[PDB]
Amino acid sequence: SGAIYVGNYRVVNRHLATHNDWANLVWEDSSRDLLVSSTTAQGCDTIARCDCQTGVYYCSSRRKHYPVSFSKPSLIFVEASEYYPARYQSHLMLAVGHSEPGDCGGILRCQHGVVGIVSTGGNGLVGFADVRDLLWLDEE
Ligand SMILES: Cn1nc(C(=O)NCCc2ccc(S(C)(=O)=O)cc2)c2ccccc21
Ligand SMILES: [Zn+2]
Repeated sequence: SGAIYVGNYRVVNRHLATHNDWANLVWEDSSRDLLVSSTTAQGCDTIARCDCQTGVYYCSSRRKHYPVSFSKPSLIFVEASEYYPARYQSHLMLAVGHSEPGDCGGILRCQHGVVGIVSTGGNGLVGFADVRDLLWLDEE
């Protein structure tokens, strides 16, 4: 679990969004595993605006933050896991690292701020849903 709190927005994994998130929906895209809802209180996170390929991510299944190199956001075939079937996911970045389903929502960050959130994993890779192209998170 986990979310990004930027301005009056809450960014979560679409597959983990709550009824309150859907009832206060700003934007969602199933192909990216992202959902954005509106909040009453403002948040403290800053979104990175950059093309970094190195950063640090939080892994809840290890209680640890790990430094990683990751690929640029791409359309990737995600293999079937125990709870979800094989499917294509867009704006996804991959790194070599540990992840389990419950790690989704952990932040990946670079020197410029939040890059994305853990969204996929398996075969020793962790995938992050990018948020750096969502420029509107910075206003209104
Ligand atoms: C980190 N990590 N995550 C997963 C995982 O299954 N994520 C769900 C991926 C997912 C995205 C979008 C939808 S949608 C919006 O199309 O319904 C459903 C599912 C995973 C598995 C195995 C090891 C690691 C893992
Ligand atoms: Zn950066």
